[PDB]
Amino acid sequence: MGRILFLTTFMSKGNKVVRYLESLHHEVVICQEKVHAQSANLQEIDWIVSYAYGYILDKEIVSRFRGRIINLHPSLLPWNKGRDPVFWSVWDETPKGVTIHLIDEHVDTGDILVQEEIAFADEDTLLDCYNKANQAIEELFIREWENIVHGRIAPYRQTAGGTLHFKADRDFYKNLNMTTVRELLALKRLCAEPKRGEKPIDKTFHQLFEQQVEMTPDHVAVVDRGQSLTYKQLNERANQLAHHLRGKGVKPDDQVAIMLDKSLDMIVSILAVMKAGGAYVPIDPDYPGERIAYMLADSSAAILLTNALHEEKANGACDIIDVHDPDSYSENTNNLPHVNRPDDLVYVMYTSGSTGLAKGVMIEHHNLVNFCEWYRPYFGVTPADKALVYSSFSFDGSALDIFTHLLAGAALHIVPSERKYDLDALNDYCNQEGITISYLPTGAAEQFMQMDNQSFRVVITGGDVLKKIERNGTYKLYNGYGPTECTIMVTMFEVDKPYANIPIGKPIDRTRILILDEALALQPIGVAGELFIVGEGLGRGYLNRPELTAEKFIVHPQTGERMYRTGDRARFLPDGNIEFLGRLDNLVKIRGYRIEPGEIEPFLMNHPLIELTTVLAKEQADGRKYLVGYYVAPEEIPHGELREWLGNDLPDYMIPTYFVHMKAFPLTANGKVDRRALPDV
Ligand SMILES: *P(=O)(O)OCC(C)(C)[C@@H](O)C(=O)NCCC(=O)NCCS[C@@H](CS(=O)(=O)NC[C@H]1O[C@@H](n2cnc3c(N)ncnc32)[C@H](O)[C@@H]1O)[C@H](N)C(C)C
Repeated sequence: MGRILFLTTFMSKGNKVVRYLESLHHEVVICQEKVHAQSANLQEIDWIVSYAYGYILDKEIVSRFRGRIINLHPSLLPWNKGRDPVFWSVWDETPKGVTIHLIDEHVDTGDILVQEEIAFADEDTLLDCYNKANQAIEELFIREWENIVHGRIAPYRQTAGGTLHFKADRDFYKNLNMTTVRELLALKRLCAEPKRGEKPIDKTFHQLFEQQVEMTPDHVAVVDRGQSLTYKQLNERANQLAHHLRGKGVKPDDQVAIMLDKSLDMIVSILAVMKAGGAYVPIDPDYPGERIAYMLADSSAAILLTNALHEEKANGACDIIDVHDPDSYSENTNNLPHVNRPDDLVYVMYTSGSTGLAKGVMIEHHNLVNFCEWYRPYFGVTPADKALVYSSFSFDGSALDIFTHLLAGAALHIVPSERKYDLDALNDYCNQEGITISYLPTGAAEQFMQMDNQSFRVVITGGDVLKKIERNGTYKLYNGYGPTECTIMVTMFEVDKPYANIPIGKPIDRTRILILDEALALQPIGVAGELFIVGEGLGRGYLNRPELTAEKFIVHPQTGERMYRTGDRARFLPDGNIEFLGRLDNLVKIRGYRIEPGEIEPFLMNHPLIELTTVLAKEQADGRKYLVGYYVAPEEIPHGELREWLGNDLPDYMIPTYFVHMKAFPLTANGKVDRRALPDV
């Protein structure tokens, strides 16, 4: 027979516990606001019962009422002390229960008066569990209140250990409390960092390559039409050029431009740059001189490895080292002493720019080794395999063709320029020589599925939305996904049946992929969001673009992990595979090229007769997006004149397929161009 102080924050004042206490003729005072020592109520309180109160009482108040302040906290203390106990008890998968304990100096650390276990079914939502636990602890309080008042119960100190969480710890998970226990723990596995001690990377690529050369020295390494070089021959010739290159001042993180057609000299030059210590800057010779001079200027590359056929195209801007000049090779054929760390730059490839000119993507040796070290065991690549070096060597799809197969002892086959686009002769060569594994761009892959091939066992594809699955061959089709920034690819799917949306697969080694909403919070399984990549595949950033590195390579505020903002939208499927749901941004992947349609606008608008331009992507029935360039000009400009105009500054793949002349552009109510209202032919 006294007075009771009920201190709560979220709970309702019409609770069963409150009504029960008043039924025992106890006058109860409900108070949610902060109480201080000078409060007029503190002198008339006989008992203080708190129940998930959102604040701590001043140490003066807690000591004055020592031995008479109790808290009903619905967790199995010491597990899940403090905030959001039920959620953390489920996420961390700790034992579950409710505990009525004394309040001591710290948060939910006092001795336990009463403790009871509870169980949650898999189908219950986190709200159901929260409610079920709240009901169980209230009934526990109703049965044991008489024992608590009379002090009959013997409090016992908490076990040593436990965890602790604060209010902000849940910000990252605010959108998650609406999911079944099964679905929640399913997301936890898909977003669980691998167990502490995960295999790191200590070696550089050429360290592993030379090791593999000494394992299969007389095995065919590279094949170019009739000629071919073995691993021993390739390793020695590259070492000769590397000694000469190193002797000319090539240092770690230095850039060495390479401008050559696909050939044996290319592979020799590529490895020579690595062994020398620097990173190679591939420059497709089909680029216009404007583009070539730009890459040479922006990149801090003084050395340009090229031939005499294309030497003049550089206009003496760089100290040229002709790959045909015999004095470019030293007598020394031994492997050079390794001077590179896995954190050093291995190459700098150029992709399209977001707002303006393109940015050199810096890829490290720890981003290529991780990819090759996963590729070889997963696909079971062996020296018996012969791989096609098909993709243009300025795109990282060529790094897949070349580097992953060399570490596996396989043989590289440079695709002859004549048979490159005549897939009939390519398939003929592949059936004759026995080409077993190769990566083919989506365009070439679909065309190859029609052939009656029987030699290949693994064809890897990717880069564009695959739609055709039917093929007469017995080879496993593999669909891969990943941006250049995250090293070649990050996910892999084994295609087995038709799908309305062929998934891109599961993450590769040491790669976590997070689906986050606009607020960067985790998305529940089945909820769309931005695909965030975490792990060893992350690059060093963009060359000479630190502002974009900070924007795209962010350190998560709650998690603290370094992640790359891809700008891509994706979702986790229930089975773990990822579904690609397009991209927020202006970009679009057209036949293997990441382009900014707006990055053509300055060149185009710079034309005297051109006032405004907007390049959109339109698909004709079969879903394949192509670019139409609408422009407002007085008179229509000849199609070929614009293609040559863009050809002076842009590569062929950045030249829109169609250009449409218009007298004026349609506008929205807000003044924006009404992109929806533009025609198409
Ligand atoms: P023609 O055009 O004049 O001659 C060209 C031909 C036709 C001969 C062609 O065979 C060729 O030579 N292609 C070489 C060009 C090339 O290799 N480009 C690189 C491909 S993109 C690369 C990484 S990326 O640059 O960052 N772009 C990937 C982004 O696109 C999305 N993506 C990735 N995978 C996708 C699939 N399977 N479907 C749909 N979209 C996909 C992501 O947002 C990526 O950010 C990727 N990684 C490939 C696989 C190397």
